[PDB]
Amino acid sequence: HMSKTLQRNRKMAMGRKKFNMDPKKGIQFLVENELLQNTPEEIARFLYKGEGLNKTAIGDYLGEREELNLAVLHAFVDLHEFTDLNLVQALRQFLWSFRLPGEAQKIDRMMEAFAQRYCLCNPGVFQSTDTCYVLSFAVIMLNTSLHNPNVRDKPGLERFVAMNRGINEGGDLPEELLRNLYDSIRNEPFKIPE
Ligand SMILES: Cc1cc(O)cc(C)c1NS(=O)(=O)c1ccccc1
Repeated sequence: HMSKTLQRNRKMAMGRKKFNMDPKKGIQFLVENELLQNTPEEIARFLYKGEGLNKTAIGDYLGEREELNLAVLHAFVDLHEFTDLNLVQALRQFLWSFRLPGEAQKIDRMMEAFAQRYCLCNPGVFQSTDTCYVLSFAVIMLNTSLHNPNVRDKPGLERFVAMNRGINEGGDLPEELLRNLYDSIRNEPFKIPE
């Protein structure tokens, strides 16, 4: 239906613009105009694809405490494919995905969901999802330490290895795994989406 399709393609683009201004209103427009199905899985797919979507607005929507938004956050994490990625590669991708909001409880929630998904995708690498979470923040801290020129006590490989001793349910992670994470960060800082 040529006319109906052209009108809907234009409304889709209007809904994207409205989302960037106010994510609740944007989603409402798309839903009420039958351009997006009001399900956690469809809204998450929309946000994951992110065509013409402001990443700060994506993150604001994903970090809300409401029922639907929590379910969207879960579904959005489910769309990330972390299989055979090292923790740093997985992180880069997730963090580029949307702009993490500044609130601590939002961060916690989002990184827990990340950690769960990384472990699911890579069974047996970490003994627990707590190991994964802790090492994720180890990696984030390393990114600041190494790459913020104001930090002058920069951890070398040996010290970073030592900082993580006993993390894996009492065991130490393979030295080669920690070195590879270290090298990845040292080589390429995380990119923030602004
Ligand atoms: C704040 C932020 C948000 C992003 O979407 C991506 C990045 C790399 C950052 N900065 S970040 O240093 O990796 C980071 C700091 C604190 C918590 C989580 C991540």
